[PDB]
Amino acid sequence: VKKFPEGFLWGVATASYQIEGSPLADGAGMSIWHTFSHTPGNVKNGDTGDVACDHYNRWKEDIEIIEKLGVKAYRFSISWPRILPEGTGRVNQKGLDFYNRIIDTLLEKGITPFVTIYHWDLPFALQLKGGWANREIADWFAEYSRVLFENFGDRVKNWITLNEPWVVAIVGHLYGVHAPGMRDIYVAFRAVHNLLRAHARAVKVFRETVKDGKIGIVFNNGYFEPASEKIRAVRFMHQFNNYPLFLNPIYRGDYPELVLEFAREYLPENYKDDMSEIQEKIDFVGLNYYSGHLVKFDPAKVSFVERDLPKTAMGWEIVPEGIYWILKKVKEEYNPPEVYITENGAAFDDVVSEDGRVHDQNRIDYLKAHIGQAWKAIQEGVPLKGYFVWSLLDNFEWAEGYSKRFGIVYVDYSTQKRIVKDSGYWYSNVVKNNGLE
Ligand SMILES: O=C(O)Cc1c[n+]2c([nH]1)[C@H](O)[C@@H](O)[C@H](O)[C@H]2CO
Repeated sequence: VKKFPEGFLWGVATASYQIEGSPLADGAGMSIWHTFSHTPGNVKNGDTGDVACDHYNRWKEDIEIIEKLGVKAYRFSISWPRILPEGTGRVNQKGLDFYNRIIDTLLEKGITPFVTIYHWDLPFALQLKGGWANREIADWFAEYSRVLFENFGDRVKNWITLNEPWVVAIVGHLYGVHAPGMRDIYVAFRAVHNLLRAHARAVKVFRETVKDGKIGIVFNNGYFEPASEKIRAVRFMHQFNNYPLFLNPIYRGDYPELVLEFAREYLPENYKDDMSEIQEKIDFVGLNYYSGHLVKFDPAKVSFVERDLPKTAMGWEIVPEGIYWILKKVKEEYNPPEVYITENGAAFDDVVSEDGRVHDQNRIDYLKAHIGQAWKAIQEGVPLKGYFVWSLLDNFEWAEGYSKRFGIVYVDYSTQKRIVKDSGYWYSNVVKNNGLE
């Protein structure tokens, strides 16, 4: 058997825009994902988050699913423009009420809330003022975070400032594939820097407002392996695409060496002036992990090399040892006091069989392998306190729309029916047993 530490936090994760629907209900302002998805050409099939999983109405049912599965923690995000419709200034009580009911329900049912303050749904009003490109967002984000802390910090004790600031900056402002859909490398690196400044300011406010409780930050990570033994390209991909881009500032007070080699000219001229503030002490690091990649130098002087490995419906290579590597590596490089796996999961072409069940053995095999590697990292000293499956529900998968299903629960979008998949049932047994057998 593979048993986890006593009180290890087994969880599931979601994000507001991906599951809620009703983006403009009850006085909410538009987000940048509302306007981006309503722009033709940006999202597969013209899909939007207008309805999604209708969690805005079905939240109680969904939480009852978490309870019934015996899952111990729920990672969810708060929609900034539901709380402050113009981004700063006015606070919307109906937006607070929505999350208040979720928080109280979770606590009543003995489920630990983990709140992501920002999972990509920036208020549109702030994007008109440059969004993450504007230095003033450190102030706007701090004011937003302070409202959440004042309203919920009595009950919610586990907070995450940002989900995947690399994705927000680079996919949103360089690749242009995510909101706000820009392609400018100078803007993208100023977003990187302002995301760090905003994170640190929010942590600073947290220490002033919520006497009890812990705050951290979540990074996307890939497992990069070299295509040959000629290695530096892997080095750069790790430092740029993984936690070091942000953790080197936080722990060491500067960007990683190979990031500066690539991107110095794109960063603000006096960016180091902000570094002492960026070193604000954090309580844990959240790592998201899904895929491994074979990488070679290619005259960012990096290209991916396709491997003949099992892949998910995203085309992502399944490399379970990657989750072990990233956990070992984070300890070795920055030694954070606590780590969580804040997302791990897979998209497959799920079908409801004639027997009414969703037989996703492929997803079971994926989760089991990665949970096994996480267990290993714990045996070797990594202070992993929890593990969150992405996602509770099939949902709006950003620019892929509804075409990619990551849930351990199937959603029939025609009826909003939830069908617990085989992977959901399997996971519930893992949680009940506190591990694998
Ligand atoms: O970017 C990565 O490699 C890691 C990643 C996967 N995912 C995420 N990050 C986001 O946090 C989620 O909102 C997505 O739904 C999910 C699946 O794509």
